[PDB]
Amino acid sequence: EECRVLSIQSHVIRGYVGNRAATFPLQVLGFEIDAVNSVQFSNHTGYAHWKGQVLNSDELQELYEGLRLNNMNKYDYVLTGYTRDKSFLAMVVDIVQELKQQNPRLVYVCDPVLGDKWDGEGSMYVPEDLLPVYKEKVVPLADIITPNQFEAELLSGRKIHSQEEALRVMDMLHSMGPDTVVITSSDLPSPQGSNYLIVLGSQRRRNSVVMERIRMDIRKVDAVFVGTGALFAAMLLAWTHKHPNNLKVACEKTVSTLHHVLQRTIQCAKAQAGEGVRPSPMQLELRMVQSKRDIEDPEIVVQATVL
Amino acid sequence: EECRVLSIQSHVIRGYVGNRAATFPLQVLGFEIDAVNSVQFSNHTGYAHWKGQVLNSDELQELYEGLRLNNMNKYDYVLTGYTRDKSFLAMVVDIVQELKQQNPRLVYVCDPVLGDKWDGEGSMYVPEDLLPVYKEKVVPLADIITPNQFEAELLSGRKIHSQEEALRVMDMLHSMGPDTVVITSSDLPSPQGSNYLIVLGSQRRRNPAGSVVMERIRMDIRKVDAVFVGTGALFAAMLLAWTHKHPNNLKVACEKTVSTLHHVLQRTIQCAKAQAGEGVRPSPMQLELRMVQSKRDIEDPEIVVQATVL
Ligand SMILES: Nc1ncnc2c1ncn2[C@@H]1O[C@H](COP(=O)(O)OP(=O)(O)OP(=O)(O)O)[C@@H](O)[C@H]1O
Ligand SMILES: Nc1ncnc2c1ncn2[C@@H]1O[C@H](COP(=O)(O)OP(=O)(O)OP(=O)(O)O)[C@@H](O)[C@H]1O
Ligand SMILES: Cc1ncc(COP(=O)(O)O)c(C=O)c1O
Ligand SMILES: Cc1ncc(CO)c(C=O)c1O
Ligand SMILES: Cc1ncc(CO)c(C=O)c1O
Ligand SMILES: [Mg+2]
Ligand SMILES: [Mg+2]
Ligand code: NA
Ligand code: NA
Repeated sequence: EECRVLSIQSHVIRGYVGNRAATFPLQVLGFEIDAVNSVQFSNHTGYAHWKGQVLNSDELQELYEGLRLNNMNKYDYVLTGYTRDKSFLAMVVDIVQELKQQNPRLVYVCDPVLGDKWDGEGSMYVPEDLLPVYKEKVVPLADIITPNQFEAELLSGRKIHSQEEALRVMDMLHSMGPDTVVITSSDLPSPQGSNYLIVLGSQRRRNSVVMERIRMDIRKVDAVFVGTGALFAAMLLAWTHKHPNNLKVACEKTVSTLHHVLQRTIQCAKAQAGEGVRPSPMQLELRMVQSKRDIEDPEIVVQATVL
Repeated sequence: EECRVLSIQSHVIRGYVGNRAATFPLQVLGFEIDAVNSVQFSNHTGYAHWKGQVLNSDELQELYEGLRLNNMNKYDYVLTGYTRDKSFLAMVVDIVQELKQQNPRLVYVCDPVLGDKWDGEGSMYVPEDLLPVYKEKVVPLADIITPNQFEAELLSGRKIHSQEEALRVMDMLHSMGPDTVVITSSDLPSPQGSNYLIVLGSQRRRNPAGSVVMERIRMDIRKVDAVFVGTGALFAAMLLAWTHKHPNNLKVACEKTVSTLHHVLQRTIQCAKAQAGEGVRPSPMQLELRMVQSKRDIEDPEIVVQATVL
């Protein structure tokens, strides 16, 4: 038929983050995705410099209005990510509500960007007054959430130390509304070694209500990447759509695609930088286009273990 | 590569025109295309309704300011299309003029959007005070322009009544600046019927030996009973791409471009008729180019139309 995705995320002229990381991948996979750029910057804030303007509530509403007037406010998925403005996010919520009112089956894939951890623990890189809005108004509306450990901790108030406390916290989120919760990265240890970050997933469905929990030990890459979480949420949406009731497979293809892309990025980043020289943010920009075939049909280089 | 392209055009949420019609295709063909969205509307202005905001001179300058501070102002191509502000257009010209100081080998592909013609009568749909800026500043800086007939007559000053006047206009356009001039559409006579639009190509280049030569082509394309939007931008985009792959063969660049456009519209029209259903003209929404569904056609266009050598 036709799968339309409304994607309200950031836009950078140069590089791949927000809608730049989310759009191409989703188009290559056959999704009619529409990109509302919550901001337009020359590049991500991971660089020394950056310039750009921002889209305010009034404008997002103005834009949604045009879609409504034309009777084009019927979607199958809504995708959202990083937001700094409290009022902006409220407006986003009002939009999703009406989009779900228009189509009762619409899926809201929310990546609750609040902050991350470095070494021991983290710090939020978003106004704190936004946390309440997420717990109360955003997550309840969301059907799929993809937070990292630190964000899953902030949304639940419960700190995570082990695979079991993580499932407990994921279980809490589920009761908040999300039928699919995926922790995209964590400090949890792996039997594979110290060079492995851990992904955990949890999906609630009926077949008769039944759960499906999966685990994944992904090898770390010696560098900091931007736009990877957005690409994760974006590809999760895609493969979950193509393989419903199979979180295992959907996650294996998602993480695998991330693998290939980063594998190619780090390589070009090394050859482009000096051997023995830490690549710069610019050299570490996801080699998105060069990864078209991996995104289309990613070679599964990772098996998720059922919990 | 990577082959870098700066595309400063319009963006819309729903549908494909401007940056939305050019980005996916070029990304699919491996081009690292950075998009500077000049405006952000809900949809194109062909729908009953449309709301949105627009980018202005300063913001475009600021966005450019960031790219420069990070030493990211080195591109292989610059792609521009429908511009609405004499102010914005001047800022674009200043930017393209610096990207060329930064990299002399840079290629500016400019679609001089001015207007078009319907049933014979042509008129503009952009501020008239834009024509001087294009003539004196934009075209001189261009390397590949893709104006339709009307814009070709406006840029040169000579109405095009036959294939002869077209070619004379192209020579004129060449003298103005760009070595590649493609008249994306014209209602010239075709030895195949009335329902055929004509495309004309002309490229100037010096070969290995060093002799400056010119290759000219002509394509007679059958008309689809419908009015689409984004096709001109898609044409300029693919031209940028195919001339890149086949630098010294304008006949192949064009054959592929026009053929890609064919497969897209062919799939778009039949998928629009089913949507509007038997009898009813397809609405502007049902006629939105079926871009993501034509991925395979963009990557490797099956050539359905061979150009005529002039
Ligand atoms: N350094 C890395 N090494 C290996 N994989 C990585 C690395 N960084 C990111 N990834 C991949 O990207 C995915 C998302 O991780 P990241 O830590 O980038 O997102 P998050 O921080 O989990 O998301 P967000 O910051 O939006 O809340 C990881 O699951 C992994 O597949
Ligand atoms: N109705 C149509 N039937 C057949 N082909 C079309 C039709 N409309 C557009 N095309 C194709 O798209 C190309 C661009 O034509 P269009 O008339 O859409 O652009 P232009 O008007 O030439 O460009 P611009 O609007 O920027 O001045 C044509 O050369 C042709 O290949
Ligand atoms: C006023 C106006 N400008 C520009 C366009 C864009 O056309 P193109 O993609 O062929 O340049 C349209 C399409 O309907 C239009 O109505
Ligand atoms: C504008 C903008 N949007 C989103 C992100 C998160 O990747 C960043 C990270 O630096 C950013 O700068
Ligand atoms: C905002 C906006 N920008 C560019 C174009 C050119 O197709 C249109 C056509 O309708 C538009 O609406
Ligand atoms: Mg992280
Ligand atoms: Mg036209
Ligand atoms: Na995440
Ligand atoms: Na044209």
